[PDB]
Amino acid sequence: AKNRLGTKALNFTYTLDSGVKGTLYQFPAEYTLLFINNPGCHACAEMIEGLKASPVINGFTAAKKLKVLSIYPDEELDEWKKHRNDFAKEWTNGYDKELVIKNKNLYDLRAIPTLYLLDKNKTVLLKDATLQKVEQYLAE
Repeated sequence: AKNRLGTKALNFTYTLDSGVKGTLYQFPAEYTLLFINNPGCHACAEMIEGLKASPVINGFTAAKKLKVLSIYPDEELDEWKKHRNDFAKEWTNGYDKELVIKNKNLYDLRAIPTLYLLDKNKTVLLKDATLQKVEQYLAE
């Protein structure tokens, strides 16, 4: 259902810098914050900084309830490899090796960077949310 609220987000395979493979559906977390990024941009840098600074998100990450899964869906692997240490080490930072998200239109990429907040089953709690909307939801 194209990642609409209250439906299961679409699965995909990510590859880490180490070459390890995993999927969204295999990723364990009470809350997954899916962060679709192309770190070749200014809005992305500020979203990284915002996620690192956020009191609310930091409380949830420290309590082991929320995990950030960053996913790069585009072709510039060398540049992603260039920007990979921009991400917090604690986050799970991967790329879409096969370009499945793009080629199968699994997620709307027009306005990257984009956040989805997912529950333990990968049901969409927030679709294409701002950081402040994620904070508001979690502070409830």
